[PDB]
Amino acid sequence: DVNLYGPGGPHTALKDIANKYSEKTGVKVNVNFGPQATWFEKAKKDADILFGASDQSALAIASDFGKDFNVSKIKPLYFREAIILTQKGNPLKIKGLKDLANKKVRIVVPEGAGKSNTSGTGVWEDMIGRTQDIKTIQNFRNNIVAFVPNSGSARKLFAQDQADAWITWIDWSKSNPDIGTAVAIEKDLVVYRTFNVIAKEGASKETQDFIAYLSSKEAKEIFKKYGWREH
Amino acid sequence: DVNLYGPGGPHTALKDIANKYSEKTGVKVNVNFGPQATWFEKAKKDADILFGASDQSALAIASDFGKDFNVSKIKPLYFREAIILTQKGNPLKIKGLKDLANKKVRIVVPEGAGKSNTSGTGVWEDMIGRTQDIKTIQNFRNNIVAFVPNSGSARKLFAQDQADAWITWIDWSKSNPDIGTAVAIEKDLVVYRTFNVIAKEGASKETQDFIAYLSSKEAKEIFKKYGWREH
Ligand SMILES: C[C@@H](OP(=O)(O)O)C(=O)O
Ligand SMILES: C[C@@H](OP(=O)(O)O)C(=O)O
Repeated sequence: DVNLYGPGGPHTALKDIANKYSEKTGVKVNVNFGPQATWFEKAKKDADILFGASDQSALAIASDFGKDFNVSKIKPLYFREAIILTQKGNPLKIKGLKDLANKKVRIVVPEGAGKSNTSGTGVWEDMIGRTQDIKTIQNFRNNIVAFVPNSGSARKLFAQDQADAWITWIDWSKSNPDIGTAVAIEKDLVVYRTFNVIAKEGASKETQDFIAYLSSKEAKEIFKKYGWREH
Repeated sequence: DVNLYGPGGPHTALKDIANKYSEKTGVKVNVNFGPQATWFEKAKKDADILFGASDQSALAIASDFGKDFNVSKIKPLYFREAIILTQKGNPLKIKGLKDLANKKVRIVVPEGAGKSNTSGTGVWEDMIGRTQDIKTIQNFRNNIVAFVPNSGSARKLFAQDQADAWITWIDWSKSNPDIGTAVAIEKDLVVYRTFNVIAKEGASKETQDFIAYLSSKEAKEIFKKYGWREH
């Protein structure tokens, strides 16, 4: 088998891609996903590829594997925009990040806090910081009700109606259309983060072949469906 | 005494401010600075205030202190822009971030890798990602010769002529006019990160008083000299 490990998020596109690849080639490709702690020990034994939902988080995770992976070999392949996910129907009429700072709303953001490797780390401050207004930054931060360890944790909190807004990625909405209503972030504030892959040292030909497939016309189309861009 | 702990960088402004404050009020204020590992054990016992050079890093650091600190009380007070520091004279004629992607250059950037709490984490990808061009992101990344655990480490590497460009903050340049040549980052790409403070639970009046002083006219002006802004 070709075994991939990485965070929830890119996993939906990857599962579709792996399925199509397996149908075509006969090579069994397994997409393991979730918080790092849930698969780390098994991945140490059989990981062929580590995929990431951002560069900083991918660097962190790959580093944890020691000499089994050479972190210089992380390959960015696609990117997607951050979004604001509101409760279905957007009851508070949220219109962007500045609006979030101005209104009395509960925001949930994933932040690693140096003890979790999550695509979210640094995102909210980099976006709202581009307003170049300390009051706005303060107000926004004052509305954050929870800094959670990963996107999965934010999803759970959000689904339990404990937050009005979740700072996340377009793909989370594309993968879960019914869970909330996506609101686009100001183009002058938004950040775009990448999907990446890294093959283990001594990766098999089959593993390398699948990596190549991630750049095929067929894979690009699947990625596009989930909001991942090049372009 | 009032004891502060945090990263190098904001320390230059804080030193000037503390000096002025102590002379004026007679209250002694100590500014301890550097990589978290160098002062963590001591801070555990007498840190009155933790200051930060970004939100994600400050959240990380404060979270390491258990109930002694409440992370919901982190207060952003100023911000400043990321810059490119080139070797003296800017011999490669670097004009911005896109230039660092298109030219053959050696870049150093601080990235925590989930094991160091540094202001740099997520910065480079958030800036270059705003080009919305995967080739550009790839090209920029390919030029990164070193990810380092903190700004101080980048400074050392830069000083040894090991890199052509260091992704850093304006305050590092202002604090060290002798080191390199600052190049402004494209307005549509640049990120701004914050200086912040959090007082320990049960903070003394002296501690509260100094926190207030950080927002005084005299404090604002000193921060301004080092590139720290409010609006
Ligand atoms: C790891 C996490 O995704 P991230 O927090 O990296 O977006 C997840 O949802 O499994
Ligand atoms: C901690 C580090 O600063 P940072 O890496 O947070 O910019 C330093 O140089 O002391």
